[PDB]
Amino acid sequence: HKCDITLQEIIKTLNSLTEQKTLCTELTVTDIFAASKNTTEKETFCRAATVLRQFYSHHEKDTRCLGATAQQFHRHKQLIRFLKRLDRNLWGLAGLNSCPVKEANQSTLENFLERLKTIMREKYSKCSS
Repeated sequence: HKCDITLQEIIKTLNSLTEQKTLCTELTVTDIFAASKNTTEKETFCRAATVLRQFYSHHEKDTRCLGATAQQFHRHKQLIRFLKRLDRNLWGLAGLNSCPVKEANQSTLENFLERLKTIMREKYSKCSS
């Protein structure tokens, strides 16, 4: 289970996510990576999933994010769809919902997604030859 292709699903989705920016992607999320890091792999996944669920829940219909143009609206819908897809995969990996996140620091969603991508690529690297 630890080295399941779900890791590839998460990475591919993070790649799609980090290739769009926006007013939306500068809005913030609680920075689970600001911890001094006393945390199981499963607890990290639950944490990341929780904050991302907070984000897409809060901003799916946010007027700052919805967009004026057809293109901006499309990219918003794509962001929300990909955040849900990423979240679905993260919860599947976590096998958990009870993971309080206590961090004060907020980071932009963009910065949080890049950090998560780094962590996930490292996991992938640690799984393969």
